[PDB]
Amino acid sequence: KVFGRCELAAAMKRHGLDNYRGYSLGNWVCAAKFESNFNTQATNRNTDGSTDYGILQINSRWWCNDGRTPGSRNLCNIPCSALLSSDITASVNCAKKIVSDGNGMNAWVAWRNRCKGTDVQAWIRGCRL
Ligand SMILES: [Cl-]
Ligand code: NA
Repeated sequence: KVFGRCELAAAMKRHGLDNYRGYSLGNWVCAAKFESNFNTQATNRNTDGSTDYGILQINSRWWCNDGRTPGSRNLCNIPCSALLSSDITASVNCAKKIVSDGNGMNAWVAWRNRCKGTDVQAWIRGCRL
């Protein structure tokens, strides 16, 4: 599924991401835009052989099992394919674990480089929430 901007904002709000660990909704929408272009089916392979999955590009090295990343962890206890669903629940629940592990949203490279320190409220402007 390719989400619209306000559609995704509303979905993330319903799932409890607004101000989660102090990160306003606009941060999450900005991260999803630059990680996946709002596409739940996005995948990208990394140099170390791991793969990133879904709307928030969650990495198989640590967070999910895809059966082809040797010696990796599965800290969200899910198959990586669950992260590609049109239902974003699994992605949101795993993201809550990631953002709580000490490094906040710096775990997402696109957030650090393209969202952090910008007017992220612009990403939810005009939306009926
Ligand atoms: Cl933080
Ligand atoms: Na893994």
